[PDB]
Amino acid sequence: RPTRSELVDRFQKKIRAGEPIIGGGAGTGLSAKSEEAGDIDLIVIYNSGRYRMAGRGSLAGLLAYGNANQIVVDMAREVLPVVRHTPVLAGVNGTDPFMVMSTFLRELKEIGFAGVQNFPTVGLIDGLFRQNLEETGMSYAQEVEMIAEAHKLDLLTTPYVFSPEDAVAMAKAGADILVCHMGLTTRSGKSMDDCVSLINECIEAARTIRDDIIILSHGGPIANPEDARFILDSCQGCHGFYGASSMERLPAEEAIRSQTLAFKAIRRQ
Amino acid sequence: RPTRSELVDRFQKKIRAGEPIIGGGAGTGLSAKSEEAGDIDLIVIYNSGRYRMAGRGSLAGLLAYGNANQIVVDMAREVLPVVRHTPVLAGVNGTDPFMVMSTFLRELKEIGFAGVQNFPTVGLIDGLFRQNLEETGMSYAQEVEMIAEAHKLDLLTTPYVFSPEDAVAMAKAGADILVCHMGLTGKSMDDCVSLINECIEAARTIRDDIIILSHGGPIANPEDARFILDSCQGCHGFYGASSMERLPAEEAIRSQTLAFKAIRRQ
Amino acid sequence: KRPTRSELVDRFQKKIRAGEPIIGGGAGTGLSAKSEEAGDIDLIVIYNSGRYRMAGRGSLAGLLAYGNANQIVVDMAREVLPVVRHTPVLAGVNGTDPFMVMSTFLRELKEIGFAGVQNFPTVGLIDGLFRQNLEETGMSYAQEVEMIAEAHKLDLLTTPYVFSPEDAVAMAKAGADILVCHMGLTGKSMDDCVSLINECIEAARTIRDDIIILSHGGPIANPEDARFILDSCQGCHGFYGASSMERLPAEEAIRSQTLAFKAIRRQP
Amino acid sequence: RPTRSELVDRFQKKIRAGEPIIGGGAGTGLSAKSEEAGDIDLIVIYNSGRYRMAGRGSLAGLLAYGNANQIVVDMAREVLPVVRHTPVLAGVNGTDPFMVMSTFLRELKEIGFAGVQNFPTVGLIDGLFRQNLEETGMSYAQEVEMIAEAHKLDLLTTPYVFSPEDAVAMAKAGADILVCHMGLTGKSMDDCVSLINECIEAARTIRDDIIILSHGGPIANPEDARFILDSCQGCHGFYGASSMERLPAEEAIRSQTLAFKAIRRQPA
Amino acid sequence: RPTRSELVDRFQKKIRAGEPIIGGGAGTGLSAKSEEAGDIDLIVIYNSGRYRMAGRGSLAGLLAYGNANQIVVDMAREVLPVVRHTPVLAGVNGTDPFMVMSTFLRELKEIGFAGVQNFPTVGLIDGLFRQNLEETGMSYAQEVEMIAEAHKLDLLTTPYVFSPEDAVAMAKAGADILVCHMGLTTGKSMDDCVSLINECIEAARTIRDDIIILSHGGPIANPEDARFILDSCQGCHGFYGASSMERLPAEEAIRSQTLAFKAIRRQP
Amino acid sequence: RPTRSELVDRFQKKIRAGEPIIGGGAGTGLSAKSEEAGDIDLIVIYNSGRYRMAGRGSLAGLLAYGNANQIVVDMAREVLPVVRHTPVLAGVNGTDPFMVMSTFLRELKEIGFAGVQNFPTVGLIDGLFRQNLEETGMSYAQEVEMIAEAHKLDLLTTPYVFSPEDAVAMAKAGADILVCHMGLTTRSGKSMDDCVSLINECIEAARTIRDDIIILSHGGPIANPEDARFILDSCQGCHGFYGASSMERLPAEEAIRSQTLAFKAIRRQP
Ligand SMILES: [Cl-]
Ligand SMILES: [Cl-]
Ligand SMILES: [Cl-]
Ligand SMILES: [Cl-]
Ligand SMILES: [Cl-]
Ligand SMILES: [Cl-]
Repeated sequence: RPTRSELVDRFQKKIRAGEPIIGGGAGTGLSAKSEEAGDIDLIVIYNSGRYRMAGRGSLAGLLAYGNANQIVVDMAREVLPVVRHTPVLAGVNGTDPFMVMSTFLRELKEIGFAGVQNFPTVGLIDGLFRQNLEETGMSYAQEVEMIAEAHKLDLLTTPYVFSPEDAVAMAKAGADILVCHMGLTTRSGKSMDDCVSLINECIEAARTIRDDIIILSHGGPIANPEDARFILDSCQGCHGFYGASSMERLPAEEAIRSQTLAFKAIRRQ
Repeated sequence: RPTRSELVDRFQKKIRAGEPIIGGGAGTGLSAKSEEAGDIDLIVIYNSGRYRMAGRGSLAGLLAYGNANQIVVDMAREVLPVVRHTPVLAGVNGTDPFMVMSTFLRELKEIGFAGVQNFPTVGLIDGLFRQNLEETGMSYAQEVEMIAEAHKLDLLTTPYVFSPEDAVAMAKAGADILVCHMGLTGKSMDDCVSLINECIEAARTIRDDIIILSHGGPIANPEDARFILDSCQGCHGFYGASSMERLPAEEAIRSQTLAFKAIRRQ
Repeated sequence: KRPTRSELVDRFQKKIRAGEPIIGGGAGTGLSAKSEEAGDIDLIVIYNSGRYRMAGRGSLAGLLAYGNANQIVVDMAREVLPVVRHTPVLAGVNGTDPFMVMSTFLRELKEIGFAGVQNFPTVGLIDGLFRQNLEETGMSYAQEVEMIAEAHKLDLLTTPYVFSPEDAVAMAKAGADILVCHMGLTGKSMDDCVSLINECIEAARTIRDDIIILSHGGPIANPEDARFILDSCQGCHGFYGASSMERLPAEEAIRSQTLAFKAIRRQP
Repeated sequence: RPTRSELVDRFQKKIRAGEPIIGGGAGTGLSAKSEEAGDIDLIVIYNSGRYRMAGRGSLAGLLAYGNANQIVVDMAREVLPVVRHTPVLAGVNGTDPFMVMSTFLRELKEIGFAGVQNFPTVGLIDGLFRQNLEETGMSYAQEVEMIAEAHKLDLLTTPYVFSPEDAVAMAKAGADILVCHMGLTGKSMDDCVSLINECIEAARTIRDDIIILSHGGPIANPEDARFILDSCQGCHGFYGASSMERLPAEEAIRSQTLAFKAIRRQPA
Repeated sequence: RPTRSELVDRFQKKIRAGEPIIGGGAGTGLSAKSEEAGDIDLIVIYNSGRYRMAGRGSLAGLLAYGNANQIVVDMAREVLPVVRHTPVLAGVNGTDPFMVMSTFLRELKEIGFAGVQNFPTVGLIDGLFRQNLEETGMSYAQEVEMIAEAHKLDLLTTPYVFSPEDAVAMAKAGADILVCHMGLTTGKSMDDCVSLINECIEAARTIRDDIIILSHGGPIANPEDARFILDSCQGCHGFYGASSMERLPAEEAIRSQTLAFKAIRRQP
Repeated sequence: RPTRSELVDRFQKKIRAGEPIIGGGAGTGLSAKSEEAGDIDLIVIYNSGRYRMAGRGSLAGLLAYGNANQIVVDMAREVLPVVRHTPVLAGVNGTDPFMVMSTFLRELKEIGFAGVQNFPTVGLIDGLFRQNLEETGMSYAQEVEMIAEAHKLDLLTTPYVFSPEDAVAMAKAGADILVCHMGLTTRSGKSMDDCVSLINECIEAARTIRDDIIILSHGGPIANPEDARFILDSCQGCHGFYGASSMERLPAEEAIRSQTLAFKAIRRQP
């Protein structure tokens, strides 16, 4: 059972060899197993993965359709056993008012997760609704604290950050990896130029605290291996990419559909 | 909500147009959704689908790892809402000692299922163990009785049959579609042609209008299914679960993962 | 015989004609509901945010991934329905729930003994790009409108929150009996509220002239404020309170009583 | 998090200042939070609290309507996170034949409860029915044993006692506080004074420094508690539950509802 | 599937033939199955049966160790499928404050129960505690109302009665069978039972001449005791047994079998 | 609370004194309590116990009517608190794809079980169905691994074996007791002669790994004490008997039926 330090050494080794760190979301055990088979560097499981693999939108994991934290424990039964040599992280809902994080994080460690991520995250929420949440005890600060406690438990931490300010707070928390989240994936949101600017801004910020933080990109217009490649070319300090919808949903969806059509096409002589 | 008779017309019209009826298993909402996008004729959900998509073996669905009938109800929540114009059937564990068929089949229909299939089925089990089950109250006969009650409740019924005897028993229960299960993936392709034909001849002694699908054994792919259509004139299609959702999903996620892992800075 | 939807509407219209305001209440516990009925409230609505406010958490906890809202409302029915003897109790339904079959769940709620439904939790409370993304990916207010339309076909009393003239039209066309004009988290100025409520009233009226209109939210915090809205918004017939009805009164009373017991002293 | 001894010292310091110890029952997180907002000295949660805040009777917590010990674990997530500087105790059903008492108490400590009380308690049950319970393994002695075990785990213990004999057993068990229980909030005030004084005298035969609170029967309000303080020299406070949260919340929600129903718009 | 009317006919026919009606409590599927094998006339299932078959005391079913009404529903799947031609009744907790009686009785009928009995019953509770329960909405009168509503749904009803007053109340409710409950088995003297049962028969006859009357409880522990009562109480038509029917036989048989296996020795 | 070593020493002391070890299945708390009342040597609880006590067939515990591993945890509450001085073992479904053995076995130990047994077991399954299960991640060898791990946690292990090969595997895993399982209890199954041969072969196979391993008989036509005694007579290294259907189901069934008849037989006097 590798330590956090060993995992961070594993990654920084690949980074020095010019190899990207790719993390993936798994919503089913088959997803997890297939991602391991493609030599994925780390796998994360959250409620959104389930909902995604149910054919629903990713943002379904942020709303009142189920308890995120209880769903992730339930999903562990499906996923952990079929993954044999790849670290699996738990998406933790850090603002859960009915969870004691310290206890829950220990529980996740004993279940077998290598680490955690803050997901669902209020960082995806904007507007006056976001402001009210921050004002009434459902703030990103609480996610930051959750990451800090996880770090103190020697769990790997790969938190989503949406700004330099977030990048700092999570650096100071002891985050091993920062996933710069650009927004929901797939001309609605951020330009590719905006992503470049923000990601570089977060890199410079992160580094004010610590020069050896690993920084990966996720979301908005970064939708496919070529988009991920453009970020690696554009942002020097960025060394990889986290994908969930890109990794498991769209591929499966295409393949199942193509296969169905193929059977449907056969005719008798 | 289309009636059973409407669904049977739809299928019999496609058969007369020379089109195969293809049925599919969905272990996830995404599976069902993508099978509908591929214009599948019907979708069936059951525990084994869920376990396949968890990356376990199909037969995990037959063992003491969960209650099949409770799982299919839970899966209804994930699948039924994302399927818009395709009938969805419930795999029902007919030997369940703690179920009341009547009340349960009535529940599945209220929930929105278009029909039922006998799965998990003791018909996959063989040997002394199968004989012990048959003798101690867990018989395929009970799965036949379940399909009969389903029929009396005007549910579409697409049961698995394993022999001419099964095919007859199920034909009499009022089965709309007989899926000839060639069993454990083994039978040679030729053995399958001969047994499927025997079941068709058996079915046809009860009534001439029953729809017959193939599944299982070496029938792994579209050209295998085609081969059975060519060899068994009374056979009108194919049902696939593992072939439809598992191997395609598996291979696509792996390849996608590798494409992400293979990117390099310029 | 429990009253029919028509009979409740008749009951409310009769009070409106007498110049009595219609007061709707949120109940998060059975004691809340019972106490509201004791104060002659006209209707009671129960949902997760009620439970959570009575657990001392923020209202908006009911909108996030801390539980399944639609399961919780069903769980709450045994706490409330039995202690409410002659007042309609409605269920907040989460209309965008992807794992709900709408028609069967509404039918369930009717069989359980609910008189009606409201759309809560609601995406109407959500703004910005996040709302736009939700709207674009299957979690639209339009789904809540459809939920209400189906509830209406089942002859459930419907009392949806609306946040705009657009919402008011959509819900009015769905067959809403009562529109609750929600001004945001209990923000908008009082003048802003007068304007928007009047706009919602106008919007509802382009569809049907007999819809019952209640205010809620934003700065409308107390009887005086509700009355101001009544004076200012002639087509408004009342008020829906949740936080103002159960949380604040309970909080202040329990604090006071604790202090009262602590202040006791032996004679000496 | 303060230790058992740190809490007892705190109480004795108050007592030396001539200030009574007020204990409160809480059935919801809002109740707990409001009790802490009034600087209550300790909070105790259990099923009867939940049930009273659901509008039902206190004695509902004693019968086959739920599993007490599971309920109190469930209530922990509602109450513990919103209480910041007040000890919270768990009512434990000490005769529960499916609980392993030592494991359960351990779990409660780990969860973050400061201590325990024997509730539900068979001490409220009398007559032949009680005799049968005592003879068939549902005895008050098992509740005494549970408090003994709780005390060995350094949990604060605040048991109900119904007689001087109960007072000695719990004193001998290591109880920190004895709550003299006079019945459902029956006995006259004078009867209560004699019984409490009998319990104080019996407890004192074991330890001089045990804290004694009154609860129940005709002790309904602060004036009543005061009377007991005046009448019972060795008594140093009061535990309230029904009087602390149900009656206050009830009356407050009713009045607020009436205030809203009383509003009248200006003439048209 | 037999109607209530048909079962009562079936029973009266046996009575006219001089056969006693024997009812049994079943706490497991095997119990029910074995009781049918022995030509039991009816089977009633409830929490205490489960709990006795778990090795606990009968009175565990009355206290806060679980929800009785939820348990009877969970037991249905264990029992109903293995009973092929005997009526199975549900013990309903009639004072359950979280139960909606009309919908719950309807649920039970759908599931396939032939009838109901009031169990757990507050009739086993005495003293001031029972007076308190009676005064705060957990009264035998509610159990009477539950049986009345069950009779309206054409469920067979076999209530426990503890007095001539109970016998009249339940007779007027439409009870098909009154079970005269003498208290906890293995209390009342045998003579006290004869008198009370004769009083209940007399009281029931004031309402109707064709009610079926069974004995249960107290010293009525075995076939001989049951026969004594038949001989001593003319209007008594049989016996209901729960602890005597399943628990004691199973206990003794299992212990004997264990010793029989242990007794074996290798032979040279 | 006794250590595994103390339990083994206790059993071995009986054996040395010429007395058989008797193990029993309990599906209810009353059963467990009644078996302890007869000074049974050990008790094992699992879904098939519960299901037999619900009037269903033993093999119902193998099929998709429930999660065996969840059920045995649920049963603990019913049984552990009423057994005061007898080891109680948990049946563990070793091929459960959604269980992590290590953490589950720690839980069971912590919950208060003295040990474990492989039940439900694929050993009861034959034919091509069995072969398929073995080939697709549901093999008896996973049951062996579970026992190996339980042993490493110092849990008492009392697995079922169905062959000499099974006996060797379990012996190497550190099994304290092997239960030679002859098939479903009670013309259909193995003859007594077949049972004698198979048990004697397992005994010798096991003893080549560990001379002092404890061996009990179960199943097939070994239905009553005389049958169990016959096996003692015929299988010299067999030290006792594990009964489940025979220990609780049959005795209770018959006693409840006889009691019911006894009440139905009463009549008023002439
Ligand atoms: Cl409000
Ligand atoms: Cl609200
Ligand atoms: Cl009080
Ligand atoms: Cl009895
Ligand atoms: Cl069997
Ligand atoms: Cl046996």
